[PDB]
Amino acid sequence: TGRPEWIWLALGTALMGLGTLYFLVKGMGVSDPDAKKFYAITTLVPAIAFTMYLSMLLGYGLTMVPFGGEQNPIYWARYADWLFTTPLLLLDLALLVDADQGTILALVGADGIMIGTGLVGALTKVYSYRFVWWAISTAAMLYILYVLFFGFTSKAESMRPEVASTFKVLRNVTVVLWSAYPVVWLIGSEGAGIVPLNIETLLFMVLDVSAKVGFGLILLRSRAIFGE
Amino acid sequence: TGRPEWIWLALGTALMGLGTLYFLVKGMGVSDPDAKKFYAITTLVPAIAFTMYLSMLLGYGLTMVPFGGEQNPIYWARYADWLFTTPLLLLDLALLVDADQGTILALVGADGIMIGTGLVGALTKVYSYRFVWWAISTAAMLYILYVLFFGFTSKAESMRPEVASTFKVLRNVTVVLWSAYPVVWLIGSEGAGIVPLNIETLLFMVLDVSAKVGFGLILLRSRAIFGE
Amino acid sequence: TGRPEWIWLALGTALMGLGTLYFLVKGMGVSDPDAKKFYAITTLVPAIAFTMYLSMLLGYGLTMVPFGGEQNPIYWARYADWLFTTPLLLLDLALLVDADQGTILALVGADGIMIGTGLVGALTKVYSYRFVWWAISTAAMLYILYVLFFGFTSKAESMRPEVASTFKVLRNVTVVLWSAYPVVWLIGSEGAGIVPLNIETLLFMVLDVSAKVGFGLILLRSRAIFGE
Ligand SMILES: *C\C=C(C)/C=C/C=C(C)/C=C/C1=C(C)CCCC1(C)C
Ligand SMILES: *C\C=C(C)/C=C/C=C(C)/C=C/C1=C(C)CCCC1(C)C
Ligand SMILES: *C\C=C(C)/C=C/C=C(C)/C=C/C1=C(C)CCCC1(C)C
Repeated sequence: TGRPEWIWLALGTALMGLGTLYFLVKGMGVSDPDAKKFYAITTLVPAIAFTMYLSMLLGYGLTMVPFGGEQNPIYWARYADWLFTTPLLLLDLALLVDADQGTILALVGADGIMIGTGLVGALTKVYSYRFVWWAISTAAMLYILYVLFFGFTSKAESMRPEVASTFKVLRNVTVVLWSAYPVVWLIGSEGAGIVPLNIETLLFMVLDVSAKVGFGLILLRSRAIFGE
Repeated sequence: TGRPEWIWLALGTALMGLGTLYFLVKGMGVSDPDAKKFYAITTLVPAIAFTMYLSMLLGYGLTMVPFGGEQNPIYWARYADWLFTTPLLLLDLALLVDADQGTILALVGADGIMIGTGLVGALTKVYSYRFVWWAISTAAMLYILYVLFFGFTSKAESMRPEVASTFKVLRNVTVVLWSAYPVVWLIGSEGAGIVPLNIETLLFMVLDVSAKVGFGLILLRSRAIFGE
Repeated sequence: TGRPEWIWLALGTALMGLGTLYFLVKGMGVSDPDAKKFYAITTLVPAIAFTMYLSMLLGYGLTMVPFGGEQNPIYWARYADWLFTTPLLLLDLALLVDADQGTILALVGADGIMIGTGLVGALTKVYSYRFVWWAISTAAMLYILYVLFFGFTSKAESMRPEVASTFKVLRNVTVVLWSAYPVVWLIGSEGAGIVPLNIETLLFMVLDVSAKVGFGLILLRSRAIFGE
């Protein structure tokens, strides 16, 4: 519970906060309208995660959920972070390839379902039911990945070269990191409990920084964000 | 409480889920940008309701509220469904007639107030106060219906013929179904308690499927969704 | 707690409600597309505050929070009001100067952080931690004010004259009123408790009406809202 994993929470808080400041400073030197959208979106991601990481570190974003026959510590603040940051990350990818509003809404909607059902599963009191919510959330995640490959990948190409390769790298990064979340949830304290909360927190922290800050570094360092 | 009405909840879950899949498959054959917006919006509606129906069926979206001198079972998950699905349905209507952003914001805002105040009323502990919230929510609903007739109906016409007639039918469907919700709430467990929760659940399920799936069928089967 | 301050809550409810109706009637005489956006945004602000003021008056938007060694009455409904009304007010300012989407997202995001962290601080059980959240929220507020002066003020000018002067006055009003909120929070029941809840409620009510209704009056009475 709220002790062993404090170091990963403090490290996560520090890393999000440092990334936010870096992106903020880096973005000061920005005039291009479109480059500005990418900077605004990308800087807000770590800023939000920073606040939620801090809430968990201080104990606010933690709650106890009874199931399986025990009082299980559940960090609900994560979902609070994910509800806003994941759609923003998807927005960066969509703006990059200039997706139509229809596909953007589909991605945002699928993302809301993924995080929402993930939260319902995290707070469910009937053990077996938790995995039903996990499956539904996972289906929503696969839909998103499908759109990113069969509804996006085919358009980045019909666009500028630099936009295509940058999108391809960010797309690959997203697919790899995002797919790991359901696995961590399944084996950790929220699911089967095969991995202790301490290790679970460490895993999400590494994933969260790589998806928030790592992702932002790649994106904000490319010329794909400027109007040619 | 959480037993007799299980069948309507299970039927509702199944019907939303089937509608979502149908719209998903049907939309695979879609290239037109605008047709895509209508499919994305319309498919997300049943998808959300599906998750909330399931949460109620499993018991997660149910809570007890003390008032009138009793512990009353209240399915709060409904509001959670309504908060997102009603504005999306209004968006379908607005896109159809190509409404201006000003009117869209007014509708979305009025809708948020309608659902929000409806939720406050559902969870209020002072019996008489529940109806004050019901009245305010009902006023917000009338505003929406007013805009749909005196701020929309007059524009669908100044547009394409097929757009006008389709909008007219969907407009009529909406007015009829939506107006029934406050009545059901008033006579059911949330309000006067003249109708038992069992029958109340049945009523909302029939209304919810007709407004979510029935509405989508009419819309997604018309040529009004394509750019001529 | 829920008694002495009832008059300020009732006065606040009445003033928001009257402002909403006034703006609604005033806006009936509106055809211009852009003028419509300003009316829709501006009328929704008092409408939302009206509902939240009423929830506090009736006792629904009030909760008890343990900290410092006492059971402290906290009106959480305020944040619920602020989460939606502050970004809408910022939207009025942004539309006025025709800000780019990038800056709009930055303002909305910073605003969400400001209100969200303010709420976490309001509900925090560890006294000293409450001020950590206050500081973070205050930093987010300063960012917003910075953008309004160094990212907005310089563009209203490169626009129409009437737009510039109206923006300047609304900008000034915002800076003055918004800066007062963190001070009231710090000295009131949410913070140091130097000022009683009764006086705290009075202060927020005066600020809330001036920022919601006062602000709307200035804006909706200017020619800057019309397309020349
Ligand atoms: C903050 C950044 C990212 C990329 C967060 C991503 C989170 C997910 C993709 C979470 C997915 C879940 C699934 C598919 C099912 C179990 C519950 C989760 C919400 C962890
Ligand atoms: C899911 C689809 C629809 C069309 C849901 C509609 C819901 C309403 C129009 C609810 C309205 C309410 C009112 C006017 C007052 C009592 C409380 C309600 C939230 C049920
Ligand atoms: C309803 C209208 C307005 C203008 C409300 C404004 C509210 C704020 C600017 C609140 C700011 C806060 C800060 C900076 C730190 C303490 C907590 C608050 C949420 C009160």
